Amino acid sequence: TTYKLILNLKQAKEEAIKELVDAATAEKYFKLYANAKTVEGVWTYKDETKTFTVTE
Repeated sequence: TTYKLILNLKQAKEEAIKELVDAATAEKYFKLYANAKTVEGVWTYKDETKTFTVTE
């Protein structure tokens, strides 16, 4: 399923979309992205269509 992730920094809005199979793996990829691309703060997941929200 298509996984969506959006990061909201203090001065850098970054958002993208990545397809995966499950959330466990998504969390692996999605988290690795938010942790590498930007910072990893709060984590709000959406059960509407596999969406990940993290800001710091």
